[PDB]
Amino acid sequence: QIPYIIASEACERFSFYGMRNILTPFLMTALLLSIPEELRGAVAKDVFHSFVIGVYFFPLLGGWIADRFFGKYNTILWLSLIYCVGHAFLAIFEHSVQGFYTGLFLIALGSGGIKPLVSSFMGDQFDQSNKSLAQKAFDMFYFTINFGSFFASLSMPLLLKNFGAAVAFGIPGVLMFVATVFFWLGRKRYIHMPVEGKGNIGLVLALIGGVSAAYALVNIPTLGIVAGLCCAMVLVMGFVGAGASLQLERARKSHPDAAVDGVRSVLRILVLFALVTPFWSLFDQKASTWILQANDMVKPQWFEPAMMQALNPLLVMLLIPFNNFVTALRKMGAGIAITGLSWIVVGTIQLMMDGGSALSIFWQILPYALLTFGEVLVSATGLEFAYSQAPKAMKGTIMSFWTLSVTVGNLWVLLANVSVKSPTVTEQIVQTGMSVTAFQMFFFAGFAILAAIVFA
Repeated sequence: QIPYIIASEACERFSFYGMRNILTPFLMTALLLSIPEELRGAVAKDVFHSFVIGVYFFPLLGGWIADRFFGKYNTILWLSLIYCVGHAFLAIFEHSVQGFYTGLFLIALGSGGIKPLVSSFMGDQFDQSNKSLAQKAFDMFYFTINFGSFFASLSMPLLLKNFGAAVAFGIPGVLMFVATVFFWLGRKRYIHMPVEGKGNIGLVLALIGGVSAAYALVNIPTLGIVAGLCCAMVLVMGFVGAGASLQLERARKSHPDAAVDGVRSVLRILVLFALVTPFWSLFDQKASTWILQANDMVKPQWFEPAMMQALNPLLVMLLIPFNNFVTALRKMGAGIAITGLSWIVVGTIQLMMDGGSALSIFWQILPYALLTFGEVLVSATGLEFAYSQAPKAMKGTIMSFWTLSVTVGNLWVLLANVSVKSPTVTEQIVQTGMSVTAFQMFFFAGFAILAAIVFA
C-alpha cells in the first residue's frame, strides 16, 4: 500500500488552487479602506503576491524542521493542522483586517513548508520494488496539479456568486481535514530517512561581507513589512551568489576537490536560473492582473472572471503529444522569449477596453493559451537541468533555489506597484506616453525579453 499519498495530495490542490483563484476577487469584493479600482489593485497584489512569496518562501523553513529538527510524518501532520487552521481562520475571520492576514500567514507556512516534504516522501515509501513504481509517482502527482485547476473553475468561483462568500473560503478548509484523515489512515506505511601574502589576498573577500550587510539596512526606511524582508534576503544571497563565487575560491583551506569542483560549478549555473525569475512574475501573477482585465470586459453571468484563469492549465494535459514532433539549453531559452510576446499581446488589447471593449470570453482565451506553451518549456526543463550541473548528492541547492526563484520573481511584481505608484514625479512621466494600467502591461512584457539577452 502506497496510494494514500495521492489520495491526500488530491485534496491539497483544491485547498491551494481553490484558494489562489478566489484571492484576487475577494480583495475587490471585501475591502473598504481601498479607494478606486486603481487603488483596489495595488492592494490586491500588495497583500496577495506577499502570500505567493510566503508559499514559495516557506519551503526553506519546511525541510529545516523536517531534517534538522522533527521527522517527516510529524512535519506533514503538524503543518496540515496549521494549513487547515489557516483556512479556518479565513472563513471565520472573513471581515477582519488582522484576522484575514493572520490567516494567510498560516497558509503561507502550512502549505509552503509542506510541499518540499510531500514531494521527497513519495519515492521514499518504496525501496524494495524501487523501479517501475518511480514512474507512477511523478505522473500521479502531475495528474493532481491538472485536476486541481479543474475544481477551481467549474465549482469554486460559483461559491461566491450563487453561494455565500464565507463558505467559499470554508470549502478548501473542509478538504484539509480530509488530507489529515488520509494520514491518520496512512499511519501504517511510513518511513523516515534523515604573512604578507595571506594578509593582503584574504582582506579582499571579508570586506564584501560588509558590502552585503549594508543592503539589509536600506530596507528599514522602505517601510516594507514584506518587500523589505524579502529584499534584505535577495540582496544578501545575490552579493554572495556571484560575489562569494571567488571569496571562498581564494580561501580554500583543506576542502574536497573534483566533488566540490563539480558542485561549486552548479552555484554559477544557479545564477542562470535567477534569469528565469520574470516567468514566475507572469505565471503566479496570472492569478491577479489577468483576472483584473476580465472585470472591465463584458462577461456573461456564468463565465465569471475566475473561470478563464482556472481553465488554461488544463491545456497542458493535451500539450504532451504535440511537444514530441516540435536542443535542454534551447528548450529553456524559448520559455523566456514566449512570455515577452504573450504579455504585450494583451498590453494593446487592454487599451481597447478604454475604447471598443468586446467578446471577453474568447478574447482572453487566445492570449492566455500563448503562455501555456512556454509553461511546458520551463516546468519540464527547469527540473531536468539538475542532470547537466552534476551535483548528485548535493540536492539541498537544486530544489531550494530553483523553487526559491518563484519567491524572487514575486518581489519584482511587488516592485511594480511601489516605484510606479508612490512617487509623484515618477507618476507624471509614466502617464505621458501611455496609461497607468498599460505601463505594467508593457514593463513586464519587456522584462521577459531583457532576460533572453543575458541568457546568451
